[PDB]
Amino acid sequence: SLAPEDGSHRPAAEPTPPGAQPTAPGSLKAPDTRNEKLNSLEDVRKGSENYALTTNQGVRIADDQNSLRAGSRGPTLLEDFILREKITHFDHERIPERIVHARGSAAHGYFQPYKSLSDITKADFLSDPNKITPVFVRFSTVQGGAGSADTVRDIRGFATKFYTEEGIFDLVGNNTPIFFIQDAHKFPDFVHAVKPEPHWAIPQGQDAHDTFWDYVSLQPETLHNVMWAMSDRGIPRSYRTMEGFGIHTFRLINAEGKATFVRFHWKPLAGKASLVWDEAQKLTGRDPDFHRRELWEAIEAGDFPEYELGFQLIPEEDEFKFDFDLLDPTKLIPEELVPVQRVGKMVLNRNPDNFFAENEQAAFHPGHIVPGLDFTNDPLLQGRLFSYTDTQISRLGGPNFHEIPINRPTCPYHNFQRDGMHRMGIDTNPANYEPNSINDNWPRETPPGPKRGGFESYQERVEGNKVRERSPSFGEYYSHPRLFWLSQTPFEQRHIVDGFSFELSKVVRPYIRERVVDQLAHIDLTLAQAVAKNLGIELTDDQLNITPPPDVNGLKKDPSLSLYAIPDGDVKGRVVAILLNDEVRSADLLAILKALKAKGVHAKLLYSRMGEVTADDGTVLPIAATFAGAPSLTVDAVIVPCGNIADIADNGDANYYLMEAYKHLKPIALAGDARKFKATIKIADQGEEGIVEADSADGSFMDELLTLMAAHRVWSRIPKIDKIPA
Amino acid sequence: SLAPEDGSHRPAAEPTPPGAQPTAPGSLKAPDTRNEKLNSLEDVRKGSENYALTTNQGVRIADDQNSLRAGSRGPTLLEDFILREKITHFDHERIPERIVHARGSAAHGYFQPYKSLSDITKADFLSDPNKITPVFVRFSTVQGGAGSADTVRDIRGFATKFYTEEGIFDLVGNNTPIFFIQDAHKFPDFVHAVKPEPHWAIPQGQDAHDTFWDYVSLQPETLHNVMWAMSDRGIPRSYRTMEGFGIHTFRLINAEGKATFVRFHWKPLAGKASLVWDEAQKLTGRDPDFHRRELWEAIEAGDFPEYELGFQLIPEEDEFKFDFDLLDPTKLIPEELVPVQRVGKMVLNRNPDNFFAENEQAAFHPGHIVPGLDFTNDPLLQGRLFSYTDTQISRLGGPNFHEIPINRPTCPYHNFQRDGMHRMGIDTNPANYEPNSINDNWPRETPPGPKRGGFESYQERVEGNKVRERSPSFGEYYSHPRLFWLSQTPFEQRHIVDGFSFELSKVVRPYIRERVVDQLAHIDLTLAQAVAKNLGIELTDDQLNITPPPDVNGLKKDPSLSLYAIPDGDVKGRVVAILLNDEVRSADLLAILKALKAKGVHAKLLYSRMGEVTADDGTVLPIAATFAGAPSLTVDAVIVPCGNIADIADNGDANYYLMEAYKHLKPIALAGDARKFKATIKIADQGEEGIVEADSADGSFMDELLTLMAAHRVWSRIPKIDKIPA
Ligand code: HDD
Ligand code: HDD
Repeated sequence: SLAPEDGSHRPAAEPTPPGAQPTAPGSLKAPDTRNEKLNSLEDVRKGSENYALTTNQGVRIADDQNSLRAGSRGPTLLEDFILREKITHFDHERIPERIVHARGSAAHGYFQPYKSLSDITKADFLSDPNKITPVFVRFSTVQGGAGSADTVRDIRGFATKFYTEEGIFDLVGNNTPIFFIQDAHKFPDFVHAVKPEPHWAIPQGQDAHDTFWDYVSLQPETLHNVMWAMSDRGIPRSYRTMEGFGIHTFRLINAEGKATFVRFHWKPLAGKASLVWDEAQKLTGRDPDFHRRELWEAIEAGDFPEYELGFQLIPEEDEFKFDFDLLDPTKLIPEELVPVQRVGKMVLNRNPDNFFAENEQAAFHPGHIVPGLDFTNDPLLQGRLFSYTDTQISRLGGPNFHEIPINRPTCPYHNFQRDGMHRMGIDTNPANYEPNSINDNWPRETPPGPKRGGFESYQERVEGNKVRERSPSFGEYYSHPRLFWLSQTPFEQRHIVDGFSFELSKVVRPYIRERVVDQLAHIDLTLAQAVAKNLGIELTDDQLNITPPPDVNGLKKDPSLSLYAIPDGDVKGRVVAILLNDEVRSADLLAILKALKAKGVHAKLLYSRMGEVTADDGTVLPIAATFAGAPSLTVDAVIVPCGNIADIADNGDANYYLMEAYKHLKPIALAGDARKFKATIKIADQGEEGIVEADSADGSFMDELLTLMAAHRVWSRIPKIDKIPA
Repeated sequence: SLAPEDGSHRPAAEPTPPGAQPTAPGSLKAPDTRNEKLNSLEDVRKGSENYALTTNQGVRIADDQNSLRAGSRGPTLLEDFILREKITHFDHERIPERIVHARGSAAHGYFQPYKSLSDITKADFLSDPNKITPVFVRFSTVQGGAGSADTVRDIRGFATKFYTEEGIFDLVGNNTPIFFIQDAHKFPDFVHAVKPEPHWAIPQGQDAHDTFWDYVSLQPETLHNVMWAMSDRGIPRSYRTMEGFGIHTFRLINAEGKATFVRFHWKPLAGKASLVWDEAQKLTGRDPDFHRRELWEAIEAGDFPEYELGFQLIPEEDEFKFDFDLLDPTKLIPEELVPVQRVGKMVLNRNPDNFFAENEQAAFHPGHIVPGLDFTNDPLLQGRLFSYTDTQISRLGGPNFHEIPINRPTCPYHNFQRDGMHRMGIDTNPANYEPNSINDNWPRETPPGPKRGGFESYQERVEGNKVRERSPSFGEYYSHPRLFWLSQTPFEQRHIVDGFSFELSKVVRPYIRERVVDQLAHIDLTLAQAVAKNLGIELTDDQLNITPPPDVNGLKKDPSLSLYAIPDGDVKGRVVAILLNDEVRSADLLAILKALKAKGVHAKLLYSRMGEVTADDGTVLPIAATFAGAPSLTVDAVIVPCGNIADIADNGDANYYLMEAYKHLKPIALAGDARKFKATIKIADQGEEGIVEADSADGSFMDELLTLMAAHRVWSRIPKIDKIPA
C-alpha cells in the first residue's frame, strides 16, 4: 500500500473547478454521466483495482522489477518471456499519426434537435426532438504533429461523429466557412506547402515560412481562407469559443424525394473569443497543451461545451442566384443573404477514459452519411470521399477500423464482408455472398423509404464531357476576401494586418513577400498598404490603381463574419488570476471570490512560492501556483486584492504579470493599496477604461470587473500598448 | 517560368552565415562535400530540374490542377487514376514515430581516430589514424512527439551510426553519463510515468507532472539522472554544446583476446553551454525548432559540430575496485578516478537531403557492434539489445529496414536471409541455407582473428542461479546525486533548486511533492531545504538529522561534472543581435562586424519593420527580422550601435529586447547614445560587469564584448535580475 492514508491521491467523483483536484479518466470522474455509446463501451472498459498484475496471457507476475538472469549480476536470459512480452508491447505502441489534424482533443456528448425536420430531410437523428444521439467530437489544429502545441495560428478542425439509429454520420468541419483550395487534386500540394519543409522539417505548427506563402502567391484561390487564418480566427481562446462549419454545400433529401441544398454550422453557446498573437505564441511555450487542458477541465467542472447546429438552406431552383458558385468551397454564403436556421443543441459532457484508445484511434470521414443526406459535386468534397477510407488502412492497420470500439456503430451492422487484419466479429452466417439461397439471402437489401429505408443517391442530372477542368464560375478570388476584410472591426483589421506582417517577415525570399503584397492589393488597398509599410515595401502606382473586386450580391459587409462586432460574451468558465500578498485583506477576498463564483468564473490564487499565506483575519489561503508558474497568458483577467502590497511590489514576476496581462488587453482590477501597481503599467491618476480601481473590492468593483470580462478584451487600450516594454 | 528573373529563389552553393540565404538540401548546398556513405546514396537520390511531372508509373501528367469530372461542374470519376495515385500516396505518408526520442535532428559527417588503438581493441574503425569512417548522427529529446519543441527540459539523445569496413557500429548514447533506471524490465514503467498521462495525453515535452514525480519518489534509483535533468544540463544551448556518453560499461577486445572495460564519451569541441529555464521555456513557444535550425545552419555556415570521442578504460581485474558497481547504469565513473583518454574526432559537415527519408527512417541500435567490441551484463544494456531490433518491425514496416538507404552498410553484406516486406535485394544464390553443397557453401563463416574475422563473444564466466533479482551492489541511490550536487558552482546549484521547485510546483497531489523533498533530504540538506522553502514545506526534525551519504571513493567533488566550473568557451558559431536605428553610425557597424568576423561570430540585424534602413554614409542595410520576430532568446548577446537612438528609445519591443537579454544573463554592449538604454535595465553610471559601454564601438569595446561571450553568461548578475519586470 503506497497510496497516502488520507485518500488524497484520488479525485472526487463530482464536478470540481480547474485545479481543485487531479484530473482523471471520465468514467471515474463522472461515473453517472451516461449515453447509449458510453454504455456500449462497457464490454471493453478494463478496471485495475484489486486485480493481480499479469501477462497478456493472464499469467500472474511475481517480480515486475527485474529481468531473469543467470546470477544477480549475470546476463539476461532469452527465456524471460515476461520481460519480452512487456518490452514487445512497449516497442510497438505507436501508430501513424493522422496526415493532417494530427493534434486534437476529444470528448463524448449528446445531440438533440429542437423540432422534427421531417419536412426537409428523412435523416432519423433529426426526426424527433426527443431523440437523443450520442456524439464523439474531436477538435484539432491542421499542420502540426500530434505532439505540437495547441495555441498556434492555424485553422482548427471540428469533427463530430453522430451515432445514429440508421448509421454513423460524421460532420467533419473546420472553424472557418471556406477552405484554401477548390479541387481535391491540389490537396497534397497545398498541404505539403504548409507542412514543415522537406529538407529540414521546419517549421512545426506555423504557416510562417517560404513554401506556404509561395503557394498562396501562386494560387489566389487560397486568399479567402488565408484572410481568416491571419485574423484572430486563427488563434481561438478555447475550442468552446470558436464557430464550426461543414464548408461544403451538401443536400438534405426528404421522404418525398425533394433535395434542398444545405451548409452546416455550429454556433458556440459560450460565444466567440480569440487570443492575441503575442499571447498565443508565448502560450505555445508556457503551455503547449492549453486547449486540450481547458476542454478537459471545463468538462470536469461542468462547464460543458455547448454548440447549436444550424443550417443555411437554399432551394434547388436558387442554385444559380448568387455571384459565386454554391459548389465552390473557397466561397462563403453570407448570413445576410441566407440566414442560419437553428436545428438543435450538442453538449459535450464527458471526457474519454484513455486518450489513445478513444481519441487517437477515432476515425471520422465526411463520406459517412445516412439516408436523408447526400453530397454535391463540390470538387473538394468529391475527392475527400476517396481519402478518409483509404488513409485508415495504414493509420488504423486495416479494413476493420470500424470494429475499434470508439468507431463502432450503436445501431445494427450486418453484411457479407469478411476477414482483414484484426478481425473481431465472428460471423455465423452460412453465406458470405449475395444473392444466396443457403441463408435465405439474409442479411437483405432494404428499399428506400421514409424511415429505416436503404440509402439511394439523389438522381441529379449529370451532363458534360469527361474533362479535367475547373469551372469558370470558380475563377473569382478577391471579392470574398474583401467582404471578410470590410466586415471586421478596426482592431480586427489591425490584427489581420499584423498577422500578415508577422508571417511574411519570416519568409526569407523577399520576392515572395512582394508577390503576396501584390495579391493583397487586389483585395483592399488599405490592407495592402498597411502590410507593405511593415515590410518596408512601397506599392507601385499600378498597384495603387487596381480596382477593388465587386461587392458580393450587393453586400459591403456582413457583421456575422466578425468575432466581436456583435457582443456575444459569456463569462462562465473563464478564469481570473488573484495576486496574493502575505497579509491579504480578507474582506476583499470574500467579496472577489463569491462574485466570481456567482457567475461561474474560476479563480487561481497566485503567490511567489507554493504553500499557504495568512489573511489579515487569520484565514489560511492555499496557493495554486506561483506568478511564473501560472502566467497571465493562462487567465482572462487579473485582480490584485488589498493588503501588504510592499510584499510583492518589488517582485519582478508580480509586476511583469500585470504588464503582460495589460499588453494582451486583459481587464485588471486593483483594490486599496494594490493601486500602487498603476505605476508599473503607467495608468493616469484619474484612471482609464479597462482598469477597475477602488478603495476596496466592495460595492460595484466586482460588477465593473465582470462587465469588462463579458466584453473579453479592452480593445481601446491598443494604442497605449506599443510603448509598453513587455 | 515562376522563378524570379534575378535568381534570388536559389541559395548559393557555398558556406553562408545563418539567415544569409534560404536553407537547402545538403547535396545542393554543399555538392562537393562527400564521403563513402554520402556517395553510396547516389543510387536513390532524385533531382527534378528539367524533368516532366509524372505518375509513379512514369506517365506524364498534363493537368495537375484538376480532378477528372463529368462536365466542369460535375462529379469526380473513379477512373481518375492520377488523382487517386496522388491522394493514395499522400494518405499513407506517415509512419509510426519512435516510441522514445521521436523528436530529433540529424546530420552526416566523418570520424577518424588520433592513433591506432590495436593494443586495446581490434575494431577496424579504431585501427588506423588515416582511415576515415563516415557517420550519421541524430540528436534528440526523449519524451516529446516528433512535432514537439526542441528547448524543453529533458535528457538529450546523441546516437552515432559508424559505417565501418567490418559492419555498422551504432553508439546510442545520451547527454548525461547515467540513466534513470537499473533494469530494462522497468523501462516501460519509467517511460509511461514520464510520457503524457494516459487519460488526457498531457503534458507534452515535460516531466513537470504528477506521474513522473510519483515514480521518482517511489524509485530512488532515479534520483541521480533526475539531478542531471533538473540542472541546466536539461536545457542545452545547442546540440553542439553538450556532452555525450554511452552510459553502460562495454568491453574492448584486442587481437590477443584481452577484455578491457570501457565507457564512451563525446566531448564537444565548441564547449559546454546551456540556456537558463525562463529562456528555454519561452523559446519553445518563440521557436520550437531552435536546435534543429541551429544545427542545420551551423553546418551550412561551415561551423561544423565537432566532438572528441574519449574512453574511460578499466582493466578486467579492477571490476570491483570502486564503491559502486561498474555494471550499474545509475552510477557514473568520476573522471578524477578514471580519466577520459582521447580517442578520435568526429566532424558533422553535411545536412541530409530529405528529412523523412534519411532522419525519420534511420534506425540506430546499441546491439549493432563489431569485432573488437562486446557487451557486459549491465541489466539495462542487456534488455536494450532486445528492443531496438524488435521496434523497427512496426516503425519501419518489417525486417528489411537495413535496406532503407540511410541504414545500409557500405561494407559487404551477404547471408541466407530472404523475403520479408519490401524486399529490395534480389539474391542470385542458388542456396538459401547452409550448410550447402549447391553453392559450395557460400557465403561462408569466417573464423575470428586479428582483423576481418568473424564475431565471437568474449568468453565471460557466468555462475549463478536463474533469478529475477537486483544485485545488492546496485542498492545505493544517494551518493552519486550528492557528488553531482557538490560538484556544481553555486549558480548551478541555484538552478537545480529552481528546476526541482518549478517542477514540483506543477504536481497537483501534495504528498508526492513531500515524498520527493524527503528523497532530497537523503542527498543533501541544503538542497532539500531550499526546495522545501519554495514549496512551503518544512523539514521535520528527523529529516534534518538524516546522515549524508558517503563520499564516492573519497571524492568530495569532481569539477568535470559541472558545465561551467572549468572554462571551455568557444565563441565561433555564436550569434549576436544588432539593434538598428534609421541613421546608424556606419563606423560602429564596421568595427562591430570586423571584430565578430575575426572570431567567427554571426550577426543578425534587427529593426522595428522589415525591408532596409540606410546608415549615415548611405550604406543600405537589409533587415533580418523585427525586434519581436527574432527575440533575444535566439541570440548569445546584444549590441546596440550609435546613430539616431531617438528612433528606437521609446520602442517597447526594443527596450523589452534588452530587459529579456539582461534577465537571461547575456552580455549587452551599448555604443555612444545607445548608453541611454542603461536606464531601462537600471545600470548605474559607473557601469556593471556584463554591460559593455563606450563612446563608440571600437576595438576595445568589441574585445570586451567577445571576452564576455567566451564566458557564455554573466552569472554575477543573478542577484540583480529578481527585480527586473521581464
Ligand atoms: C482529399 C484529401 C482531403 C481534403 C481535400 C481534405 N481533407 Fe480533411 N482529412 C484528410 C483528407 C482531406 C485525411 C487524410 O483523410 C484525414 C487525416 C487522417 C484521417 O483520418 O483523415 C483528414 C482529417 C481531417 C480532420 C480531422 C478528423 C479527426 O479529428 O480525426 C478534419 C476536421 C478535416 N480533415 C476537415 C477538413 C475540411 C473541413 C476540409 C475541406 C473542406 C478537408 N478536411 C479537406
Ligand atoms: C528496453 C528498452 C530500452 C531501454 C532500457 C533504453 N532504450 Fe533507447 N530506445 C528504445 C528502447 C530502450 C527503443 C524503443 O528501441 C528506441 C525507439 C525506437 C528506436 O528506433 O529505438 C530507443 C531510442 C533511443 C534513441 C534514439 C536513437 C535515434 O535517434 O533514433 C537514443 C539516443 C536512445 N534510445 C538512448 C538510450 C540510452 C542512452 C539508454 C540508457 C542507457 C536507453 N536508450 C535505454
